[PDB]
This record gives sequence, C-alpha cells and structure tokens, in this order.
Amino acid sequence: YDIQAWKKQCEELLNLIFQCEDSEPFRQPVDLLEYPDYRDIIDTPMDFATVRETLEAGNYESPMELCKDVRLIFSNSKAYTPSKRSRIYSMSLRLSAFFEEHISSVLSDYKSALRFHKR
Ligand SMILES: COCCNC(=O)N1CCN(C(=O)c2cccs2)C[C@H]1C
Repeated sequence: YDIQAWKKQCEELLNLIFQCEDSEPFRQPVDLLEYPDYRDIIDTPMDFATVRETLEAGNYESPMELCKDVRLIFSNSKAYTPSKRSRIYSMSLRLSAFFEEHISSVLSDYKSALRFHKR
C-alpha cells in the first residue's frame, strides 16, 4: 500500500529499457534536421530520456502519466514508420510489449495503494 513506490519501480524499469538494444532509436529526441518532416507528422515528440528526466524532476504525479508518455513514444514511432515491416517499427513493438508486461503491476499496485488510502 506504498503510494510512492511506483517512482523507484519506474526508475528501475527505465534502466532496464535503456539496457535493451531495442530502445536505442527511442532514447533521445528525434533530430529534426536528420528527419526534417518529423514534426509534420508528429505533434508531440517524446523519448525515453525526456521521460526519465520528467520522472527525476518530480514532474510525474503518477505512474499513469509516465505510462502515457511512454506509450506516446511508441505511437510516434508507429506513425512515422512508413511500413509495419520496418526495423524501427519491429523494435517499437518488442520494446512496447516488454514495457507493458512490466508496467502492469506498477499501475495495479499504485491504484491499489490509492484505493486503500481513501478506503
Ligand atoms: C536509418 O534508420 C533510421 C531509423 N530511425 C528512424 O526512422 N527513426 C527513429 C525512431 N523514430 C521515432 O519516431 C522516435 C525517436 C525517438 C522517440 S520516437 C522514427 C524515426 C525518426
């Protein structure tokens, strides 16, 4: 019932993600010179460094907010990829499954802790 536990859990999960080779394309903001049409397609850029920074700044209130930004990384990748058979797309899908598998208990524990708090 620890309401704050999510934060270290998410720090640990981001560490795992940074160790995953599949995260390499998603670790830094897209270079807008290198992909000059990016912002024509993507309204809200997001990357794992930004997520980690936001977390470490104390600018997430909940794991749900972190989970929304991480999912945006994957939706951005999926939207910019020209093919479902692309390398980056395939990496997105794998990393997303890994993330979703690990974030599920973080979310459940948090929501459970909050419910207990308001019981
Ligand atoms: C020669 O192969 C290069 C392959 N790389 C790419 O196509 N990209 C990098 C990933 N991406 C994204 O949307 C995001 C990067 C950060 C977070 S989401 C798509 C695109 C810019």
